[PDB]
Amino acid sequence: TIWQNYIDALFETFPQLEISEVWAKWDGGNVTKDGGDAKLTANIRTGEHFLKAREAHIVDPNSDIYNTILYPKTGADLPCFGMDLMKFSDKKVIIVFDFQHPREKYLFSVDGLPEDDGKYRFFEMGNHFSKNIFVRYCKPDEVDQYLDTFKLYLTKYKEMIDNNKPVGEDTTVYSDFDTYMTELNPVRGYMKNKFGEGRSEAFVNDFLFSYK
Ligand SMILES: C=CC1=C(C)/C(=C/c2[nH]c(/C=C3N=C(/C=C4\NC(=O)C(C)=C4C=C)C(C)=C\3CCC(=O)O)c(CCC(=O)O)c2C)NC1=O
Repeated sequence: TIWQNYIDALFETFPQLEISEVWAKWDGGNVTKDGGDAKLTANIRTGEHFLKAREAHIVDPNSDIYNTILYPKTGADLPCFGMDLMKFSDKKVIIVFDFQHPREKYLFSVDGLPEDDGKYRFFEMGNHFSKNIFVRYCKPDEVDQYLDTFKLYLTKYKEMIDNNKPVGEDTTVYSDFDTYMTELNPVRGYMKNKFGEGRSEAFVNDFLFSYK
């Protein structure tokens, strides 16, 4: 996968996050002699200071998408750390990552990180996305140009986690957030095409954004 260095950086920063469940291993897309050409792996990880990290990785002949959110334990008003690393074709990649605060309409920021006040195709800036939302468009062979920046975001996130050491397990903290992410989101339709209506619905509601 072109995302392997991002994935390794994430779990180098947070080595406590171990796989606790494989929620799905699915084949879909066009069926050939070998089976479906689209593959989904959906993992749940757990570990010190986190409620869960949920990691979805979808790969087919043209695309490679890694959608992952880290949900910290509650009690410290911490944001989640979210990423949507999207290769759509051999020419087109979009990288998104951000601190996603669970409180509706609260503008979160971190001093010293890149700032972006632009407006994007889906979602509402400033509402569960921060002043430092990082969105870049590039080609597949260029993605690691932004790796050092992703590593800075991870460094600041680990500082927040380690400085607070949250122990709460109140999943309702994330209900507004998971509801917002569900409504606003191109995922559902793409998954329905490749994997079918029922599998798409369960993926969005019971795996990606299950704290609604
Ligand atoms: C698994 C399948 C999957 C699909 C099909 C998907 C599609 C998808 N996500 C998008 C944007 C986006 N996606 C995000 C962000 C996220 N979205 C999230 O689900 C999470 C967890 C974040 C975390 C940061 C944002 C902010 C945009 C708008 C950026 C843009 O318009 O380029 C767009 C618009 C891109 C554009 O045309 O510019 C598409 C098509 N994302 C996926 O993960």
